[PDB]
Amino acid sequence: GKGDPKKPRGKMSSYAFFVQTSREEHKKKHPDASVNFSEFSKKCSERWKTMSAKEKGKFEDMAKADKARYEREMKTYIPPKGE
Repeated sequence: GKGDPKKPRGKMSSYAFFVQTSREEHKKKHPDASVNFSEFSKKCSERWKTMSAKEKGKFEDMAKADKARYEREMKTYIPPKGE
């Protein structure tokens, strides 16, 4: 219960960006994992912290690009009067 309609969720970091990328790649051979985000990322992490800043570099650029989208989305969010 932490995902309101169209509401952002804190621009992902460079690692998390590589995880969502590892996810799609893991979706190619993990029907039983289901990825409950408590057993998968643990694995991607061991697959990210290993790469070089070069690879994690373009991902740093992506997370940075998302950083701009996060601020650009607030220009249309604004919830109602709480109720």
